Amino acid sequence: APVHVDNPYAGAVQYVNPTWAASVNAAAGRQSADPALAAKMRTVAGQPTAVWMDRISAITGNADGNGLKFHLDNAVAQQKAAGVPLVFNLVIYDLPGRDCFALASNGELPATDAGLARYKSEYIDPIADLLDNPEYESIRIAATIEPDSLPNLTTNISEPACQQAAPYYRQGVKYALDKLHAIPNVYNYIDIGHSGWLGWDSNAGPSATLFAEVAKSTTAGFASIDGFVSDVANTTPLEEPLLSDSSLTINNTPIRSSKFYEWNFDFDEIDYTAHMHRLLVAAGFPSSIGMLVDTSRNGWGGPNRPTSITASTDVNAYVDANRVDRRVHRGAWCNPLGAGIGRFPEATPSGYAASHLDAFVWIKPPGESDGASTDIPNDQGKRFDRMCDPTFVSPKLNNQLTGATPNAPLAGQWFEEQFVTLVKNAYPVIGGTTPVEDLVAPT
Repeated sequence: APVHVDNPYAGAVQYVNPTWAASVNAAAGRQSADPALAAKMRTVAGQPTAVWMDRISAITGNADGNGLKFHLDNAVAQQKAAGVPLVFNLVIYDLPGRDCFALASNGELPATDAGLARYKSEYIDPIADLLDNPEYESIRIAATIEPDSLPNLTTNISEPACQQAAPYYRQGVKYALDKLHAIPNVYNYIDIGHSGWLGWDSNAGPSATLFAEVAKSTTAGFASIDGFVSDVANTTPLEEPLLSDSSLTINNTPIRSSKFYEWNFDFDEIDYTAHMHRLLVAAGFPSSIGMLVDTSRNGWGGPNRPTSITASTDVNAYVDANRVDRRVHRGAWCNPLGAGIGRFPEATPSGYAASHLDAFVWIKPPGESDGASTDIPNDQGKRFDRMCDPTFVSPKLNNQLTGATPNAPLAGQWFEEQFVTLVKNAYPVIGGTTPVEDLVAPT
């Protein structure tokens, strides 16, 4: 009933998930021997993260969460206490043939008509039925729409699983957008990958065109999509502070031709969001579209972060000494070693006008694994993806090891060592929070 706004984050607070906060606080308690680190973890626990509907069972509740209604009810209470609008971040993530480029069957719904019928009736419909309840008119929902989906159709269509998934990604995203856009307090942010996947002109361009086709297939057209979100569950840095000029040439050799960048001009997500905003508008979207970056794990801080330019005559040595992204390769999506927490969630961050940023958000919740690092038997029926395997030399990474973090649990499970590293390596640094009872000398 309230009017639908251009940017639901402006002047708003964001939902804080008490279940994830409790997981963070438990991790902090396990750092009793390192009280300064525990204090930083306590600060992290106060930050807003998205709630993932990563399977049908998450709607009513499962071993990983208490159900969607629990969060919506919590969000209305948090909005009342804030006295300003509140955005509840929700991830829509269950397409038939999900994650078609993974060499594994990662999605619970197969890429078949039966899978699509279940996506519509047992996944989207119950979510929309809850979101449309008049009980929730007092909150805003920012729905991140299907990470790791549509751009596979323009970059990874050589994989048969992506060919099979293609009609279901198009029809499933259309259905999600149609059902969710009909709810006036829902704001749809289409996932746009990240610069290490789509920054090349040959990938960015066709992706923007495909997003416009999807928009035009919906009943409301371009109005169905409020904005776009990059870097979800990835680690590509917000900015490369030392490599700020991707056109720099050293002795007639472009630094973008380095092994790490593979001729891509987009070294970071600020540049990528500016690039995609341009292309999306040119493809038919209104200039009012806004962008989000998932800053949950893209900080690349800690002692390994370069602090000044190391001089070199060789483009690879120059890039490798000066990049803050310390991954083996920008395609390393599964628990890459050394990642740190990035900027805290924030409405309308300043200083990046061309990126048209509605907010920085934590879509992936820091501490949750991207996937298991070995083929562990499990009561989720989840399957093993070698991109999470520290032993795997991946063709997707120019024949290099994944650099994945070992001893990783299933996706969504708490990853103890990874969270320690994420907090230690945060950029900006994290300040500590100390409860009042711990300010007195213990007696």
